[PDB]
Amino acid sequence: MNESQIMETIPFLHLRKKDEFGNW
Amino acid sequence: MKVETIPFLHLRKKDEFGNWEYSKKLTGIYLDGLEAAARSGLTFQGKHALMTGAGAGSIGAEVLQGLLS
Repeated sequence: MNESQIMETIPFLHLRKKDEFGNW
Repeated sequence: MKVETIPFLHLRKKDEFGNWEYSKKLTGIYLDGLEAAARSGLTFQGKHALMTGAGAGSIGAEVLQGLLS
């Protein structure tokens, strides 16, 4: 909801899934 | 290394990873004018605007009267 206040690797080839907040 | 809420009406900004995340900075600067409007109003003097879809009884219809005032 607010990443701004709060705050190895990624494949090259990866799948994704959707968040409650439709995010891949 | 406090309860908070989201403003029903907020702007956003894009992350490095093109994400539209809630930006209080903007949501503020907007909502502020949005309030300033409800108070002392808001002028469009001198402005020219084109509007399509301003049918009778539509959102456009209202926005029209807006700019017309």
